[PDB]
Amino acid sequence: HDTYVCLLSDHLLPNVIPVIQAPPQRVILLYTPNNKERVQRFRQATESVPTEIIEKQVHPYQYAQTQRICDEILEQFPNAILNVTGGTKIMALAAFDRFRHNHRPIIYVDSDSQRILYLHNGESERLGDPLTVKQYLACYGFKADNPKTWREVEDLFAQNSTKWQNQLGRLNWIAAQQQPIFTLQTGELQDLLLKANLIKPAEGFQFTSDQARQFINGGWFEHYVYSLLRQISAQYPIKNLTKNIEISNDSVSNELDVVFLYHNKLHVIECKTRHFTKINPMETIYKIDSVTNRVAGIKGKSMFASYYPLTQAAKKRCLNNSIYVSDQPSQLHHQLIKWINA
Amino acid sequence: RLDDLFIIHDTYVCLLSDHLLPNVIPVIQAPPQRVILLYTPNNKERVQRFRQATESVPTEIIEKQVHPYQYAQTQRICDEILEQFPNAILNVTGGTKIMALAAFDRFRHNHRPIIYVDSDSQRILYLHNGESERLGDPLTVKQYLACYGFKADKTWREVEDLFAQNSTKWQNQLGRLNWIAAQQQPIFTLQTGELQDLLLKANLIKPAEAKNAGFQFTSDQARQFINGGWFEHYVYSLLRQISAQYPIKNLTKNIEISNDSVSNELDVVFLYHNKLHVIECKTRHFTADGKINPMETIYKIDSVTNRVAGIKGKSMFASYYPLTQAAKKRCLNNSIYVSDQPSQLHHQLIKWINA
RNA sequence: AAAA
Repeated sequence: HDTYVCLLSDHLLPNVIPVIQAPPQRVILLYTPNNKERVQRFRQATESVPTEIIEKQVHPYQYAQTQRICDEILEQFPNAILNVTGGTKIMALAAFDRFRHNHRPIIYVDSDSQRILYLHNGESERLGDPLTVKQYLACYGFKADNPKTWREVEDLFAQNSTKWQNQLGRLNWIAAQQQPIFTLQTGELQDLLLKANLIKPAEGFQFTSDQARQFINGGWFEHYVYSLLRQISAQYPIKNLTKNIEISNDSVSNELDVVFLYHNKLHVIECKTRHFTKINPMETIYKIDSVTNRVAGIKGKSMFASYYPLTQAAKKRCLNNSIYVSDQPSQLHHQLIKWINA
Repeated sequence: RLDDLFIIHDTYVCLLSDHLLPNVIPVIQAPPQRVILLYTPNNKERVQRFRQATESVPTEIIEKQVHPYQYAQTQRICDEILEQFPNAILNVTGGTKIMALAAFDRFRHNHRPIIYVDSDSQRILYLHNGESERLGDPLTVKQYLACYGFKADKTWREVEDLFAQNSTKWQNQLGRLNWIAAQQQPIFTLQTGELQDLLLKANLIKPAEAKNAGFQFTSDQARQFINGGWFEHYVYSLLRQISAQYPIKNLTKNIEISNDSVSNELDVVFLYHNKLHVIECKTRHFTADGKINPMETIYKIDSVTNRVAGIKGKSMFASYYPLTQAAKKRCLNNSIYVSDQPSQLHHQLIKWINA
């Protein structure tokens, strides 16, 4: 754990995981032209860990120049260890060659099997779960900004989602548009919202508060999904479970409905339905695909959870985009367990 | 010279992975006698994409299974390949680093040629001798899409040029007519002026009431043209001009791209330096207040172009209407080139295509 | 093709 040599590239996670697990004295970061901002991401991700960071520039596609930099590093730090997981194959082949020639340890992080491979001796080790959500987001340039009676309604809405589909969808729309006075047919649902004090009659009905409006504006379903994951957390080791995280990189901001870490992979659920004529899921699928790839990277996992049934086309695009889909709140607990395992 | 290497070296060994392009480009350029495809478990569909991409160039194809994360086992398979085909050449661009390190090691030990495809500089690097060669441009749009499992399914030119040149001064009038055309509102008002005279003279609008208190489109094709179609033609016509000096390939408008499960419509696509270029230039999504809302379009561009064109694919968002700072910042964040100033588009297209 |  003396000197750790990392090759920086699009995905910093496999360089950061070993440094958080077992802090070395020194990290040598091999960065490439126009990517010095990756050095700053690496510092931000490892801020919690006292460690000296040395930066060295190499060309992504120059075998000989990478061989020369590794030779220089091994002269100055003979007890160096190489993380060969990052970089181009040119960078990685060059560095492997010089570290092998000097009989040095060489590690590769396999996130599929959650193992560190020791390429020098063929051995391996299970990874821990060292990452927080803060550290994971930092690797992608992102930082975070941010009643008893109503939980009962949330469970009844979830259990009755098929038969109250249209009424709840319509109330979501009304709440989204901030339409101050609205009609609702007499029935179990109107009685329930009146008894729960979510709606009151107009001097027609109105929401009893902005909080009540937010709750009917798909807020109930966001809390339902979060509350299933708190239950599931009791039996599966989900980490850093958070609702309504607001993340920025200084150029864009994204809101994420529910996020957690499991086996060092960020899991993102989209379960706000207030984007979307009705509800328009196609615009939501494109957003999930775009944002989750930028925020959670290639090993990140995305789910689209809905109280309203999705069309065949929407389900086919989700399958095509590797987005797990639940449009049956009755089945969500079982589906969350299936998704998390996988 | 790659044609030369494939006369002396009969057998091309490549490692299959998410991006088949760097294995396919050398095979289309210079067809070898035999290809050995190293595929991994649950990814036999990559063998089928490779066959489909190289259908125009039938060779002998041998398939061999390897584990993505087993160094010693990949070393043994490469040893076996080199025993049976001693004149093998390795394309080390594909695969995991474990696959690639294992194969490199055995091919280096046997003093074999080893190539790596650099799409940034458009070069084949010969890792055995430090030499390199410019790639050609034999790749078609059909072959490119096959690597990602996809298949491809009047008087008014004067008006088009005047709209492009006057986009700043007619911004609001043209935006408003785009909205009307999008909503299919059949009868509309227009202030008297240069623009009304132009549309009347071009026969794009005709009067609908006396005293020109109302107008209508002269046809559905006239409506389509006012529904941002004029700007789509402007963009395509800049690419025809540029084609006269730059080797843009397979320039297409309004392409339908499908796999088994999804279809995507794309405004303008071409190949340049073996990279797929996608332009979004359709104006058809408005709010209730008639403003364009670009954010939903940016997410679609980001999602579709990454699936259809892969990580080296290039996307641009072109508009005649000014975009908000936030929309421009999301485009920058998502590596989408953005133009909201038709006066600058030619220069921006040249910058974009040359990175 | 810069954790495949």
